Amino acid sequence: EYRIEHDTMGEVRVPAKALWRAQTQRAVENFPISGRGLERAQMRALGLLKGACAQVNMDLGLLAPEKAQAIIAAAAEIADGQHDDQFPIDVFQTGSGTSSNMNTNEVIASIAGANGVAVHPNDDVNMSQSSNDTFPTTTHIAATEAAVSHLIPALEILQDALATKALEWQSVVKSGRTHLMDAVPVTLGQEFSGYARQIEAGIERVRATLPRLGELAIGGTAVGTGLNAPEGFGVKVVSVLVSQTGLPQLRTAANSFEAQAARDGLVEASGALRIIAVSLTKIANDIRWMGSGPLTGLAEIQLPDLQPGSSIMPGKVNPVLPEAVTQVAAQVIGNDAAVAWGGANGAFELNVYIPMMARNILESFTLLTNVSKLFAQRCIAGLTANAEHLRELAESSPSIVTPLNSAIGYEEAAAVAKQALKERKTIRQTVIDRGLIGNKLSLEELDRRLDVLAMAKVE
Amino acid sequence: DTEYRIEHDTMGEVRVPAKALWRAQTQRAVENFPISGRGLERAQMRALGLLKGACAQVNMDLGLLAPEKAQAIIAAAAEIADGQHDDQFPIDVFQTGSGTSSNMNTNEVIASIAGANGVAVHPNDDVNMSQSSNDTFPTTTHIAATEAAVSHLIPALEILQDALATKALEWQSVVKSGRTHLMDAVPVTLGQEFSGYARQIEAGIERVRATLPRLGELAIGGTAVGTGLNAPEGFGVKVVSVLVSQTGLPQLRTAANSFEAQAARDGLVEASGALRIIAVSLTKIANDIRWMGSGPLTGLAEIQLPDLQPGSSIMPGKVNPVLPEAVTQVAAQVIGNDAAVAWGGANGAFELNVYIPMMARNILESFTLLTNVSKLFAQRCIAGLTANAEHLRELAESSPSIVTPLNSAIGYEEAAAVAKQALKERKTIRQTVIDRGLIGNKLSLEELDRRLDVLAMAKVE
Amino acid sequence: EYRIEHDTMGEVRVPAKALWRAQTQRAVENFPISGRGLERAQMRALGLLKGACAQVNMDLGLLAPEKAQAIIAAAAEIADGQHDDQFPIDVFQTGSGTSSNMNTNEVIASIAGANGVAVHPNDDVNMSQSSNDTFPTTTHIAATEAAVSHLIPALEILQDALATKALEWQSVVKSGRTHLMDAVPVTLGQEFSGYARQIEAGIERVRATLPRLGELAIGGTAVGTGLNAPEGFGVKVVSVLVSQTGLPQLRTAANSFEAQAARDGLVEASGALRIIAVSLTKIANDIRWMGSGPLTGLAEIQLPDLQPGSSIMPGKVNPVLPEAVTQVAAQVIGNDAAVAWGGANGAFELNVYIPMMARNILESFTLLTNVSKLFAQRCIAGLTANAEHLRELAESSPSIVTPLNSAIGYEEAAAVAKQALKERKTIRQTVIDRGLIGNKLSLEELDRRLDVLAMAKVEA
Amino acid sequence: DTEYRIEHDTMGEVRVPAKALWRAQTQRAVENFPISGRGLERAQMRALGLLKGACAQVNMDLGLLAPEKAQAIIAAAAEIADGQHDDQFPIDVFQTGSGTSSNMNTNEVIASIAGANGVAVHPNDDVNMSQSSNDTFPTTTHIAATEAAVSHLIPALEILQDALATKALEWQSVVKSGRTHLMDAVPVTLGQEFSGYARQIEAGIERVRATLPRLGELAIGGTAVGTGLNAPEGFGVKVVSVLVSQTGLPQLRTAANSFEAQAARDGLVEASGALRIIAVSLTKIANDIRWMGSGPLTGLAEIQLPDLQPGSSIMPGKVNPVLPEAVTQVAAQVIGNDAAVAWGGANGAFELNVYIPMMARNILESFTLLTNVSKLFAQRCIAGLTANAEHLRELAESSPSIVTPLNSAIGYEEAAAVAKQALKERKTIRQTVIDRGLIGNKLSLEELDRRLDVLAMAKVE
Repeated sequence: EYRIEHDTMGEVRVPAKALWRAQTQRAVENFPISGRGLERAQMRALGLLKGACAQVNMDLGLLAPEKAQAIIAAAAEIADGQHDDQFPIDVFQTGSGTSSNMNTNEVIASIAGANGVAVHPNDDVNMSQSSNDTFPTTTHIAATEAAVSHLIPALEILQDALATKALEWQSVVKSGRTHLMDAVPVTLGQEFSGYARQIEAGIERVRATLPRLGELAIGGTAVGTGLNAPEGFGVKVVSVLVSQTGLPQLRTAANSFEAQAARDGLVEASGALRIIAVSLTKIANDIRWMGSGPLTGLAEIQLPDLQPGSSIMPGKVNPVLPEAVTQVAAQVIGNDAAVAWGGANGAFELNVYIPMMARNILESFTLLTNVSKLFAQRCIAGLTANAEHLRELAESSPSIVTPLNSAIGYEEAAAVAKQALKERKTIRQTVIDRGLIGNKLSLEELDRRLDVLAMAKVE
Repeated sequence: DTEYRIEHDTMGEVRVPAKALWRAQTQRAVENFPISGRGLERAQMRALGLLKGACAQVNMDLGLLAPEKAQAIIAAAAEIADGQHDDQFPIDVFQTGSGTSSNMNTNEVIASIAGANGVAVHPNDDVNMSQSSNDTFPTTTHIAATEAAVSHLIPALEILQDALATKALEWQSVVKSGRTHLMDAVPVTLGQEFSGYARQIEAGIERVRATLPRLGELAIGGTAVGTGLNAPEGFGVKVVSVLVSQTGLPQLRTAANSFEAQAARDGLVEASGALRIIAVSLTKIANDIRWMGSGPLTGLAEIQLPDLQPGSSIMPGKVNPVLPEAVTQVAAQVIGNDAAVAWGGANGAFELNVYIPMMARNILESFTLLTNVSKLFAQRCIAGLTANAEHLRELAESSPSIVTPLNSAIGYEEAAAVAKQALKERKTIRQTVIDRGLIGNKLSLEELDRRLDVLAMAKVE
Repeated sequence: EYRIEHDTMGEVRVPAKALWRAQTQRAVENFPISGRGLERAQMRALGLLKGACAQVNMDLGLLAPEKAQAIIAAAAEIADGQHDDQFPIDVFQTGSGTSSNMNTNEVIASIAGANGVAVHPNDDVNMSQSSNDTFPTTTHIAATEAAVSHLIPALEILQDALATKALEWQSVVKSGRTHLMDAVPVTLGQEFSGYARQIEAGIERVRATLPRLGELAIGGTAVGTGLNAPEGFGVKVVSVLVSQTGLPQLRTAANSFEAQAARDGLVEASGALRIIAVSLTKIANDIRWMGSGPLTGLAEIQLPDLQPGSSIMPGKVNPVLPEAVTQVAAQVIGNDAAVAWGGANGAFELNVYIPMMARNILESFTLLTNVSKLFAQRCIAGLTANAEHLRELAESSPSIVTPLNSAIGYEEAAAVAKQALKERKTIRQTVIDRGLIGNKLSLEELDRRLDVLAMAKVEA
Repeated sequence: DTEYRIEHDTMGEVRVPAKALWRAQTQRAVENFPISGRGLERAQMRALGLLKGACAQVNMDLGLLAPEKAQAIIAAAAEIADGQHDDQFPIDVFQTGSGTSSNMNTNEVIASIAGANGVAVHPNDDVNMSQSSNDTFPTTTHIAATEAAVSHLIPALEILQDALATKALEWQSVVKSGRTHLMDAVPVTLGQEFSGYARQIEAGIERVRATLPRLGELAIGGTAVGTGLNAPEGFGVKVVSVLVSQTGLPQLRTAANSFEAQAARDGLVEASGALRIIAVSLTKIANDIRWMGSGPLTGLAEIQLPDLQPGSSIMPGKVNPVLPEAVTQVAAQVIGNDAAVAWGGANGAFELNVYIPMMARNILESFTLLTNVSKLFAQRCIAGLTANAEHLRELAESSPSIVTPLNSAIGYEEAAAVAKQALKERKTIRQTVIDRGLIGNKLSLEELDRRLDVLAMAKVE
């Protein structure tokens, strides 16, 4: 069954039980493109913002209290997730988010009406607002919340897991590799201190975006001038948003025209996630190479078994968490290109790529948050080192000749390494065989310098 | 709900939701990869069902799989292919990069369906007989992508090409000013411009078709590493024959090289690259159309787009080019998806590229978005455009560059002085040519008028 | 003619007058790929770093003063650009920069030898060093210098030019446009204040990368452990570098393994340039659209003529500086993808994409620096506004009905706007014709609300 | 030198360096675009010279340009095409996006050369007769790109394909352990892996060839906006005939649609996309090769790469895989260049895409990098690889996954227990099968040894 609703273009048949109205239904028919709509966090921010705007409009005497309280109560239901099935509009809608803004206005109107209070979706629920400031405001609320409350705490869990291994393995000597070739000794702990620093720097990179990611366009209305909103509307709404979210990073935009003509802060936020994707690729690739084998690979560490590896090769177990991490990183890199493409292509007073940009930046936050915690807890925490094998690798590298450079010179040290490899002799015995024990190098000094744990220079 | 049953695999016991048709390995993957909250698409589960039925058919034909087991597997696989069990595939896209988990998801659900019908089949020994995830999962990916290209995207692009070509003919004499660098140029017709858009989409179809010889290559039969170990001789060729008969897609074929087909996913990178060009073309077409529709009074106002919904929650009565916005946002998504596909494609190792589920998600999404938005763009926007022909002819006549056909008579430098003086003095080109004393042995008044006619200047063919 | 030099792989024929030696010549033959090598700024940083390392090795008593002074003098010649033609190696060399490191070591050895001092390219000129810490150090020196001393000052020039127009045009009313459609009034000044903020925020974005862009790997030697360098070598060398460059943004890396296993700071710096490319695309596109015409476009502003526009259409002039800007932005976006691709693909103790990453990040700094200044000085500064045309456009938008929403309601205001367009009437006359003057809207209030300059709500 | 002479264009007089062969408009562009400090490449100036000569030839054939003038332009254009005047093209890549400046650069230098030979020709009226920048500059870009693809890149890829295919044959029986997910898998041969690499390069050639029908499309004849205004009937067809005769490239053709050919550069996006796939393939090949050469003692040590230079300024005697490093860095550059090309390609407006010089720079660079590094990779790395065959056969025999052929005899789950017990007790698969009491009616000792032979397991025949 259907019922008739109307907008300024005419009457529209709407499913009888739906809480949306005419403009949402038009958008259902105009944009059946991906079949996916707003995320939970986006509908939360829309509900939060519509409640805050009604509160301020009531505070200022522009909106009657009976109407404002009914809107506040309905918006709270939306923010809480009680009506997510009432937001059927595709991501790939009009690029201002007008349709999803009106979706929220219409659903609020229907909830309020069922409670005996008539509010107009435009005149009341959208009072003092445009899609052009509210929709990017909800996007930046959701992204700031994702960065502060979800991603950074997940990166902290991962940094801690890596740093714990850096400490546990501080004296687990192994052969360094550069260009994939035998190098001088390092410890596993040293390598994991590098990974931990990459994640720590990732947190610094996300934090550096927050002063502009947290900028909200609310109050600029149609074009940035604030037309049809009272003086200070944006400042007053942001104050309510900070109180409701506990996110002091939210703020009014430095320039109200920049905040609507562009979404540069979303490009910036995505760029930090892109670096984290780059860092995680290196960490996860190293960890699965360390776990490669057990007999045809490096066999440096053992990853926790998480599931049977193979439908055909029995007993084989694969590095599935590194695979999830590196695939997530690839997705973040692609999403980042989509965000930047949208960001560059604003025109005059409005960038109309907001729903697409919002989808991609919020997804990148979600993927990185979730996979970083899983990587920490289901992979890093349970790694074990094959320390005996690692020392054997360290002692087998021909590059352990390197600390002899100051005693015999680079060219002779190179001759030592090549002869040792050719004759399948040790560095120590080749140094002796080449007659190098003498005024420039004693046996005692040779053995001191070839000690691989000392050569790793553990701090 | 807290109701569970205990299933097991070679790794141990797992609690599984009591009503779920999946079993231990799927449940492990549910707990290992809660990353995006989104799993396989309908088309991926369709291809998994189709492939598992085809493998059972061939194993049975060869006498390797008992007919009673084969019947139960074929019937269960058909239910999956038909979409009766999509809620039984809970595994994230961001799973192990071979698709082992979704392969085992299919094997386990088939075993549960067959068991409910009174036939015991083993998910590994029977449902996965002669198979690996490493050949079956990219096979289902290339089936789904080939089907998307041939049966969905190309028909949608044909609809859009036809709508653009129809306007190219309808508007073949609707003269307007060309614009180059956004500046007044010489006359064109709207129809000429739309013939260009139509060619871009026609070329886009050519680009998709050019990918099909390699997009349609399937790894099936190569099993674990490409050698076909534990598969019967010619198993993959026989399975592809079933797949071709079942899908009606002659583009499906065994891979030229069985190692290339598992060590790499270069065919998906190739297919994505064609979609990327289409995104590039659509961006130009959609941008031109919304600029031509800009206004009503402060823009170019060359054409009118069909109204599709109220434009604005605050500015009353305003209507916006929402379909060009959907197109250009889809194009941005395809560009990003394409970068993700190429990133995964480059990073295979030895016998297997383990980025398949991510690559699959992105290529299939790009196919879906372009298919759906191209049809909407054609039918809800292009088909109903109207032209503001009087305004367009005035624009054509107003460009100072209509002096251009006089180059051979008065020379480039004098023609430039004509154009600059006409604009400064707010005079027509014709009157400025007269005022500068250029009418004479080199240029008659009748010749001037012939050369300045803007419709003739568009050289409509 | 040729002479023989040797390395640990054997003897190599080297052009007789070349200052490089065996390992540089091998690299000439191994990597003829792009035909382009290190940039001036990269050879400057190599010379600076080799001089600083010799200074510290001498300070610590590890390198004899006669050798150290000869290396310092030779390295200064290289830093000053006296020997750029002695660096023939392709960008697309071994990904540690080993070849360019040895190029610098060999050229220094030859210069010192011609001055009568023998120094060994490995034992002396490379003392306490690896390619794996020195080459990324020189890259981060060059990139930090580019950010601080070249790009930020150029962006400040552009921000100032945009802000000056924001003030000059503070009250030049026009029609806003959203979705390319007629919107409510703005001023040209307000739009240019938005552009100025984008560039100001771009400077903030570059500044934010400096704490990690300025991290130097020097001292970590082969793998990050500092093997074969004295205690505190990196700290001592960075101190010399800071004193020599005046760039206290340069600093020792927080973690010596991160600083060699990855080049994440270059990815970060490129990402800031990518945002600036995104911002400049919007600014330049708006400016060329506002200049479009003269008679078939928006014709809001006049760009300074810079050159004849057209070889065929006579007297036509085109927005060439916006075109240069938007093409530079495209290049930065592509370079940025190359940098990130290299950044992700390190292995164990070393990322071996450094020469390629260095090329792309330094190019993006150069292009953005140079085009930002040209954009400011050859385009923005000389823009003129077509103020009467702009005022007419402001008055022509049907959306000037918007301030009546609180008096007549959204739905009636929409009917007013649609009827005004259909009948080719003003909003004011349509309001009157629809009988809306009354207890909800007086004629005086209608005229107060339809004032388009007041509707733009110019501040300050 | 500070001496100047006066030249002029339609904007006024310009001081030009006294000895420069360029004139007023080139000098303006020198001052307008000091951005990268790099200008056109050799191949771009060659194509400009070729095209200007062809246009003068056709204008002479049609009686539109006097033979003495046409001959002098043809001679000057040939001097430019052959490289005698490359220092007379000082304009930046990042110029006006139609290439107007480089077009006028060519027109002005030709006029000066002709004048020094005693023949007066006007840069616009004569040297640019029947032409626009908007058709000639993309025409020269597509000539250069088509030539790069056909005459340089494809032959270089054939050298690499041949090198890989030769190793596939040489190593067809060199058994080793497969690796999937980086973990021990079932046997393959090095030859099989290299047959996969060879197919990747063969497919890369197919991908480049597939772009040629549209890469070879030339805009010449469309002049300002695609209408052909101010060019004689059939001018483009006649010029293309000259270009095909002179270059020997039958792929050069008139564009299917003259508006698409100037409003967009979609064929450059398409050509770049094929190079992007080649970069993806080469990354996989080069990564595998440097991993196989990793060591000598702490890595996989499967093969030995030719020594090309000392590896390390500090670690003595170390040698590094420098050619795989060059390949993978070139691939990164191609990926980035490809993103730049697509960005420019999407952003045309109305009758002209004004990103041509930037797009030209990036596509032509990608062709050059891939051509040169593919040949070096083949000749300085692939051809000289040697295999460590004894070590490889030991790796093949060491993989616990060689239990796989026993699946049909003992079942997947019991085979898992065999592989697991073998690893725990450091015993062979064969011994573990005996120790678990599996020899009997289902599996004999002779059948076990047949199934465990690793070279037979690689299924080379």
